[PDB]
Amino acid sequence: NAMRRNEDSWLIDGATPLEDVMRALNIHTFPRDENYETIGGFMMYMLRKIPKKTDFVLYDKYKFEIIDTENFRIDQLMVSFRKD
Amino acid sequence: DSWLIDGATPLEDVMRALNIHTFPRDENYETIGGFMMYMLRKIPKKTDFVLYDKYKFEIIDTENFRIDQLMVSFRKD
Ligand SMILES: [Ca+2]
Ligand SMILES: [Mg+2]
Repeated sequence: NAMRRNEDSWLIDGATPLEDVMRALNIHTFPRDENYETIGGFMMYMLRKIPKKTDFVLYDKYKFEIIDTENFRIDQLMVSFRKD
Repeated sequence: DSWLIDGATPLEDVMRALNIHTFPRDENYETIGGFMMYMLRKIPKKTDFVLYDKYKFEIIDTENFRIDQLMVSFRKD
């Protein structure tokens, strides 16, 4: 991708519990089945395809972007407000 | 506050975006990742950082022997 506009964002560990992230972002509508315990797990589901850096999921008010993968998981992601 | 940038971003582009008018160069094409590796001297590891002008440049990821992602923030020293 080209250099991104600097807007408010958070850098988050892919292993952060899903519920913890939803709570902190004030998301009240999300999967409650617990099949994907972590934020990166849920992102991988939503992507369907094999994850790679720069891939992103639009969910609620937000864009969740993979910063890096390691050990076949989303290691770090960035969250910002979505712009669509 | 803090800005996430790709290590492969041309050096001159990042410098100008940050309003840094005085910066190190040689005769080779340079990237922000490249400049940081020059300033670090040591082999790059996540969390390693470079202080230059008003800013801290922190390694967020290394991938393929280069600094892949970095975070820019204001320095505090
Ligand atoms: Ca969080
Ligand atoms: Mg890496």
